[PDB]
Amino acid sequence: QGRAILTDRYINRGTAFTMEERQKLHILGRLPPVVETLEEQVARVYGQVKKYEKPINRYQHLVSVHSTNTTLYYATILAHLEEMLPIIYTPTVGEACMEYSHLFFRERGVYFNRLYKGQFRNIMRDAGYQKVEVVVITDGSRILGLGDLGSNGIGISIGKCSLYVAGAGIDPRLIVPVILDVGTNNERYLQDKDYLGMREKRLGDEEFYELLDEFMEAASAEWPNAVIQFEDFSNNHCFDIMERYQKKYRCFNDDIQGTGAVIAAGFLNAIKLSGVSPLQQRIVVFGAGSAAVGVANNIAALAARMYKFPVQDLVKTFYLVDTKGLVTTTRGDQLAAHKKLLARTDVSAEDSAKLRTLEEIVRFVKPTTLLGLGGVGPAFTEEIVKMVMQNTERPIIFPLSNPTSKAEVTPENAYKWTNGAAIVASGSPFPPTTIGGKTFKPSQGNNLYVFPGVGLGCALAQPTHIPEELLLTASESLNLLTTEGDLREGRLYPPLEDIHNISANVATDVILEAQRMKIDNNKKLPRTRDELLAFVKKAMWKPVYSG
Amino acid sequence: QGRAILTDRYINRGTAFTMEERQKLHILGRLPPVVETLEEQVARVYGQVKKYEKPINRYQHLVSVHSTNTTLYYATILAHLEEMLPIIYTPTVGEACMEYSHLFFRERGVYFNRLYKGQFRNIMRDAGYQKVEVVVITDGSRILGLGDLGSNGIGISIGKCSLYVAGAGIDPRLIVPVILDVGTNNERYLQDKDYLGMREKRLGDEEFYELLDEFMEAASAEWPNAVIQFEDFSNNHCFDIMERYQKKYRCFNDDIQGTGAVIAAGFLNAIKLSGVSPLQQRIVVFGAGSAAVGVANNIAALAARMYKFPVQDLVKTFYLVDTKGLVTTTRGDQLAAHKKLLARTDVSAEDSAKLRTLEEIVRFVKPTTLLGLGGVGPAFTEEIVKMVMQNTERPIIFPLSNPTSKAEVTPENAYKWTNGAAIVASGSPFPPTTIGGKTFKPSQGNNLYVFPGVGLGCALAQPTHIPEELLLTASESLNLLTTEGDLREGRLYPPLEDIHNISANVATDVILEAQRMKIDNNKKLPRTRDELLAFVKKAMWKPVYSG
Repeated sequence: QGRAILTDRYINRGTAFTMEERQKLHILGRLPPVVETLEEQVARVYGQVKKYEKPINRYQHLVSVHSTNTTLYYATILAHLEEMLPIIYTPTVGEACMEYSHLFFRERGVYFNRLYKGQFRNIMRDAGYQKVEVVVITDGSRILGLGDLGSNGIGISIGKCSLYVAGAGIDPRLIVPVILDVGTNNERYLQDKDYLGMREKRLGDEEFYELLDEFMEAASAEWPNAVIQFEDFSNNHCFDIMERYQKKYRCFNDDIQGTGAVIAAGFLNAIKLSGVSPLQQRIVVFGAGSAAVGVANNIAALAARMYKFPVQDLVKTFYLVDTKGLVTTTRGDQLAAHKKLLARTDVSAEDSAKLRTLEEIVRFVKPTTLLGLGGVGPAFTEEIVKMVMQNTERPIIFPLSNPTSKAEVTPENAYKWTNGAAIVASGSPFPPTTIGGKTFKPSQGNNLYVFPGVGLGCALAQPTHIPEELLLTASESLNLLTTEGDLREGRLYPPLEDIHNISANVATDVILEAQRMKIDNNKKLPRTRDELLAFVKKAMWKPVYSG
Repeated sequence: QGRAILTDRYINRGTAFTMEERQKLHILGRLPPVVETLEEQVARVYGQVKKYEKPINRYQHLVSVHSTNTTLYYATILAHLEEMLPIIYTPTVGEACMEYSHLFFRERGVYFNRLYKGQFRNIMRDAGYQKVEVVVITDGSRILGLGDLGSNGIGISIGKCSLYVAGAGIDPRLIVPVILDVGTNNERYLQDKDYLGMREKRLGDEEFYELLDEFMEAASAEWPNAVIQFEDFSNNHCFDIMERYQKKYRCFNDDIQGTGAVIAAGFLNAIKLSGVSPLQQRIVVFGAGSAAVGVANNIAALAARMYKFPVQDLVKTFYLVDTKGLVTTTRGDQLAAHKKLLARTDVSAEDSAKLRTLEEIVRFVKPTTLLGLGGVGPAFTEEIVKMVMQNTERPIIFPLSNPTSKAEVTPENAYKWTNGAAIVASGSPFPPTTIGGKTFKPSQGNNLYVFPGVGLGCALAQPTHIPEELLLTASESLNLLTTEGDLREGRLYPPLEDIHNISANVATDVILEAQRMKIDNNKKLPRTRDELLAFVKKAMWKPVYSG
């Protein structure tokens, strides 16, 4: 009763309490007199957001709404998802962590460090969270290796947890954001009187894994129903973490496994639009890090699953370019393990020595696709795009490096140079480009398409672990959600605004695959697709006033 | 226990919980690992405030601290009071109300309007506030008649309540901010889809008083121990409200009665520094509204109390200037009632017709003091200040009109033109001025010097009403707090940073005057000054971690 209702963010409705409710609940006279519907409150909040000039102030306003009316916050995000995503997550959330970390103090963060060694389970038990479904953990080290946030990485976990709630209807009470503070190499923070985390350089690998092992074991006992999602871990650990834990715990890494699932789905739809079928594609992979090779391998895996081409033939469609040039077995260097499987076997040593610059590699390979995974700026030049037009009527051009500055080509330039023929997926949202009165707009491969549905599917099915089959099934599900209508209009993904339906379908297909593998621990679920889909949709938390 | 402690703004200490406390209270791992003292948290918050460029963003940050750690909020305000005052109150609070009213939604506002006629007492009863001490009420009409805020005036009540807590240690649980929404003449708001108040023009006087009468009667029954303070009411009502209620209820208006008390105290100290004793002063009162004449009458009342000069002789020191010129009985117009008592009787009709412009009025009157209450801009020109220097070695120059744009003269110009001789009180804070290596700084007559102590005194003594004697006693108390040391350094007031000691002394003297008049209802209090002062100081809420 009374102001206790208005100060409980889960049950407060604010001005959406009717006059009769206000009288019954002893809050008449604790609100201004106008009664609003939820939709009206959402419109009002959206204008309160747009009154702020800078993304950080927009973010700060949204935090205040999240603190006072959880339903209204999520309702606003769902009504304006494409516009809100860059504010509530990348890139604004990282700026909030780096310079405005006070914005996170009031949220339900859980903080581990070596001072609490042997107490991790007690800390989790004392949080008293029943039936936790999703745990996002970071060490603030950063996947893209820039701006080590240390303890302030808790804001990344908080923002990513919010995207599970918005995207897949994980109940906001059943998600936990975690920082594993193992120190920071951020020299500003190590000297900052106001930095509140462990004031020391990052722990060595042995001590790192002693603490992360205790975390995983503790979470498996106290939050046994949860999916553990690793977020924004640096490359020295993120791949090794997955090798250490993938079989033993219910866990995944969205940066590695989510990105590859999303990109693979859009890329296969791009091939469909091109008419140049997967075994006729000649794909330049610009960028040869572990992540880039992971994406190429996820594309090959998905095409093998959808079409039953032999995976060895799909691997021969890829031309991998590293900092030295085309990756070949005859180039004369010792290749990193991850580069060997995509290395050309069909290019002579004499040709390899002349295959160093991207322009000459493109002239020689005669690719039909450019995949930009390079992280080095605008490498897909006008001259390079005009060459791809010699090899296909519909060039597939994916500038996926973030931010927009590091991206290989603007979608605007790709469409202009190909006179509208380019099929484009981007890492960031871009405005439409109009050419000759015909409108083009890139398909953004947002990670939101996959991780929420994997979380909702793993929360419902309770699988023993998350093998590669479940991520491949999610990739396929996303691909197949793109309608004949969506494809006729050049879209590579289902629309982001339809994320609840997307997540419910991805989750359904993930659950069916866990059921086929007999790794599902929840025996209440339907085992046929139509009935399961309906069941999954009913399970989702929705940001509407319920009681 | 647990996060329930961290999410209770009255008991949360945040990072000031020791490691042992965190273990005992089940919040280990719900905070980053650094333990801070209160003083360290205050320093950190002050830097988080100064990271923001604009006052509104500074305000927004302070609101978030108020929402999460009440003790830390008030501790920060008390450590940086002079710098924070313009952010947490005038002029920032009015901009927050006018354009950022969402910042107030979560606070403990109480909202009345004609839809709730006959239910006011039930609304107050349902708020369940025990032993309420201070109620600030506004209708959002504005004393200075600009930017009618309507319902959004609740933020003015909220900010003013905060100043009672900071300035006099009114416990933050025992103060209530109230909006009496009687409509708005703000045409933007009447058309604004997002304005949440009564969407109609302001009620006529009869209906206005029917609702405000119900408010006063209801508050007298349900909040019987409270002082009711009227804030930011327009001139068509603010004086009439005091005539209607002053004898029947425990109420005052800070804009009228607080301002006059504060100005009178500083002005009497200015006379002391001048050596030109009160009966030798010749004072130009530039501005002849009801408020300006109220201030002159408060000066005369205070000098009569402190010195036992006959009040009629003190009235003859004032030369009142309205828009027509010098106010005289021989000028030929029918004077407003409030102008008649200060009208010159000693100036001929022929002289009156030549006493229109301030420069010629100053040449004729040969004043020793200029009181700027005009609200019309920089009327105290260089030529006018040089004339005052012909009549006194120490010109008293009080540019009190707000904002700094409407002010009669900059303190910098006053000190430069008088070569450091001017004795200056201001309506706003100004930086020091250095002349010939000697530093001068105006004394700001902030209303904070008086209303908190009147609230704390009236909360403790529980007087039947607040007669003019209590405000005069508060004015005198403030005057007498200015130390021989403060006066030797040119200060007209005790330092604002010492507001708790100031309020405790003002409250003590107010209580003694209520005891002398036998209007005090609290018989527990001491009746001698030393013992009462000690008792009052112990009663004050202080922003330190207590338990």
